[PDB]
Amino acid sequence: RGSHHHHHHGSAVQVTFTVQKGSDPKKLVLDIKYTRPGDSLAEVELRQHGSEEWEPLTKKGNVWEVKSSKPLVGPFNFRFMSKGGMRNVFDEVIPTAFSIGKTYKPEE
Repeated sequence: RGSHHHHHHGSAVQVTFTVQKGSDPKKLVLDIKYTRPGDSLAEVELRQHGSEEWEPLTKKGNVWEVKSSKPLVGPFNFRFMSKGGMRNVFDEVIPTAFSIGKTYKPEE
């Protein structure tokens, strides 16, 4: 019959980034969806392109916001840490030109 080998695949995490009304040149607001089986997102950091200093995001309600003293340059990098203490890093998840109302997931 239809056997369930989904467990064979092992574990998987689904993360997506969506810009919300309010994005600015020195301030960026994006909604983040993190789904992990038995785990959950605990911390997220955002690093600007051409920059080597990851900046922490503030969890606002159900989204994350980051403010810089200069203009943001894409592609942007975002690192995720699961409450269980797991960490995941996504490079080039959002390009410099982002649109509002469109989702944006991290590429391989």
